[PDB]
Amino acid sequence: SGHRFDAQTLHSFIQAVFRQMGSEEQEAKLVADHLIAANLAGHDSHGIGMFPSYVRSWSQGHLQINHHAKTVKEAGAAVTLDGDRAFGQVAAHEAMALGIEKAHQHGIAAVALHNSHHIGRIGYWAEQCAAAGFVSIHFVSVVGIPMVAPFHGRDSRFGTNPFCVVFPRKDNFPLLLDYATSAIAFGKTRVAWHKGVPVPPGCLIDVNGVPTTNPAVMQESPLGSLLTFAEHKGYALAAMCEILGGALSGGKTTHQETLQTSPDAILNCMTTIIINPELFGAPDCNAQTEAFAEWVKASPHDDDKPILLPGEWEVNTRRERQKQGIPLDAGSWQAICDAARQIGMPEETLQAFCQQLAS
Amino acid sequence: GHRFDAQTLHSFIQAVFRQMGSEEQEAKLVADHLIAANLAGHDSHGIGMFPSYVRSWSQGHLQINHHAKTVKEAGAAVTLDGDRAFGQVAAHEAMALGIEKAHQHGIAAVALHNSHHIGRIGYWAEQCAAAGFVSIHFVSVVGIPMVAPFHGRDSRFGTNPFCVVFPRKDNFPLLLDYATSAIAFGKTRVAWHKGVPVPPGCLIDVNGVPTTNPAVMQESPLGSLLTFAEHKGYALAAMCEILGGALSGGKTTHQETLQTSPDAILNCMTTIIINPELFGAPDCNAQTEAFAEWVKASPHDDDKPILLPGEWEVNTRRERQKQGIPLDAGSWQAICDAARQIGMPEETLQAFCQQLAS
Ligand SMILES: NC(=O)c1ccc[n+]([C@@H]2O[C@H](COP(=O)([O-])OP(=O)(O)OC[C@H]3O[C@@H](n4cnc5c(N)ncnc54)[C@H](O)[C@@H]3O)[C@@H](O)[C@H]2O)c1
Ligand SMILES: NC(=O)c1ccc[n+]([C@@H]2O[C@H](COP(=O)([O-])OP(=O)(O)OC[C@H]3O[C@@H](n4cnc5c(N)ncnc54)[C@H](O)[C@@H]3O)[C@@H](O)[C@H]2O)c1
Repeated sequence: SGHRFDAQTLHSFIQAVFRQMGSEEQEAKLVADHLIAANLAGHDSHGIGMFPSYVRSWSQGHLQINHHAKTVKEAGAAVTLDGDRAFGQVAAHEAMALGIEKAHQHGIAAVALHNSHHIGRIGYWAEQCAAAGFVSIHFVSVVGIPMVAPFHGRDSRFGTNPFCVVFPRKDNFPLLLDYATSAIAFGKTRVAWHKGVPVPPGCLIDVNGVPTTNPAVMQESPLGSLLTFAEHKGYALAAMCEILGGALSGGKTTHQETLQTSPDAILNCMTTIIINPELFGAPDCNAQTEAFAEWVKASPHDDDKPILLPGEWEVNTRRERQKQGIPLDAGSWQAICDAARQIGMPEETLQAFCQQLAS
Repeated sequence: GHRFDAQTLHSFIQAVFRQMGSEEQEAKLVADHLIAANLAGHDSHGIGMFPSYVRSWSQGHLQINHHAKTVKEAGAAVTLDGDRAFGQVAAHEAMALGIEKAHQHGIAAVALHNSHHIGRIGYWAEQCAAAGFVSIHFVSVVGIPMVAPFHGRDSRFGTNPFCVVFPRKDNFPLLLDYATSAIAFGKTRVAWHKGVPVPPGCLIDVNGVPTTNPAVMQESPLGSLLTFAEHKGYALAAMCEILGGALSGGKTTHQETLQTSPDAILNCMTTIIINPELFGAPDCNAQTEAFAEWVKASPHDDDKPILLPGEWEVNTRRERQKQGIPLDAGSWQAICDAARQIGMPEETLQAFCQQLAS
């Protein structure tokens, strides 16, 4: 028995909860901006539901509040940053701003960010680049929490290592590819497990390497493992993200020495290439893009399942959720409220927010 | 079938292109790329392309003795028109210009539109990696719809490959190179000739119904390839269409741009080339090697060990350099027929066959 929450009011609440944690004003805003945007886009695993986990990471000495990305190298068209375990919502925002400026100066630039706390929905960083008028390409690794098996392997070796590319369009939503290199997102298994239903086949193996559709293998001991998408194809991409993101950013790849001591210590590396599309000799680019968009959607389909462009799913969800509210399941909401209580938000403050959110 | 010595097969291929009309350097460039594809184990893009190239040329698509022309040069980006040259020529010229530009700028891009078939994409990435660079390639196939969008029931775009490479000092490069379709078009051609099913989740028929019958890609009524991993391969195919086809200054697939022949294989490719040394990553080598060993330690069958991206092609090349390139009899017959079609004298062709047989 879930709820629908007004996005503006819920943002106010999320921001208040990070102030209570100790975040200063700008930090709390940056965190709330990213989390609410993930909820609006339909990517709820990276939304307000991350809050209890973030408190745990911080309490355990991993996530550091009120930190900033530090420049460790700047050379030609590339800047390299140490996220210093800051909120990824802070460090990646700082990284994009520096990278976008570098692309203004050089036409094509790169920003590498290692050792940032969880950077959330990667499409959000791409949207910043696209709003400034650039193409961007992002290789992301998750440092030292193995949860995905290599093709041919029977246990976890690397993170869900997302890949993201964006193409900006004048007066339209950007074409946005953004996804994990695993066969299914980790959060999907968490949802399926709570609901008592299986996941699709070809996504999971159990502790012994045997294919399974039971999501309990990702949520209870003995832990199994996620598979990569499309066998060797998702695996090749996950490995390229590990190396271009993890190693090439100046960060850590996953191996014995680098494993996290907690499942809440979620650290990302990201290498981003930012490209001014106007440098190319493509006078007909807009018309060719639009002609293809129209042609691809004319493919025969069920009425309830029209063809989408990359990034259109998020745009449509956002529109629905601005109008109807953000849905939160009752268990996640309880966990959120309980976590807010435990960091010292007074009961009366939480009551007043709940009354505002009931409207 | 047969097993052919790579070096002899190279001489043959080169001579066949001279006979077609290619000048020496073009014939060499075409032979280099085709034999490398066979050595790497990607036979669809190897010597077996020759009959299709002859058909394409005869129909006025592929042009012999053409070159990529620089149509724009702005900052770190160069844009080329391939002029329907052999892709083995146009893309070679594109990589050379792009690598030069990346020497100059640290990070550069080269866009190539309107090139004839550029073959195995990893080959261009290997040139970038050999010069010390990371490269990323978005490729579209112009106006040959073969693959359905996720939720669609017919073909709307090409097999649109994606490629990324990371160079390693004194080692093979980490090389991702694949089509965005669920299965290679070539594999369906093979499974048809051999009369076997393809795996499930790869094909739909003319009415959009799932099938394992490769007949649907080979006879009428034509069905369609699916993308890999549903929306995932579909989103990547669409980004390749746009970043490759549209942004390179080329054409995307839609009604007005459909080819009139299945052999009119024209590629657009947008390549970003990145000097990895610009990043502040003093432990990059060690972190890369540590990951490589760690990922291989995952429990596995002895006969199916874990590979790095690119390792498969490296191993195949070693095996085929030693054992020879295998060619199926039907393909070899098509190659010999195409050689006669472009006027190679019977005695020249026979001389080559005898040298290849021994
Ligand atoms: N920060 C991290 O370490 C981390 C790790 C893994 C995943 N993530 C994030 O989790 C989120 C979800 O990941 P996922 O792998 O579950 O993604 P997903 O399976 O939901 O894929 C979403 C992508 O596919 C597109 N898409 C959806 N439906 C489509 C359709 N019918 N046609 C064409 N395209 C369609 C979307 O527009 C988007 O590009 C992403 O935002 C990702 O960045 C973050
Ligand atoms: N228009 C075009 O020019 C065009 C179109 C489509 C495909 N192609 C080419 O066709 C070729 C084949 O495409 P495909 O989709 O069938 O490729 P594929 O399925 O053979 O995948 C090849 C990729 O996966 C990697 N790989 C293979 N086994 C692996 C393993 N066990 N672990 C990790 N990685 C592994 C390879 O090293 C390579 O990067 C490619 O070279 C592609 O460039 C060209």
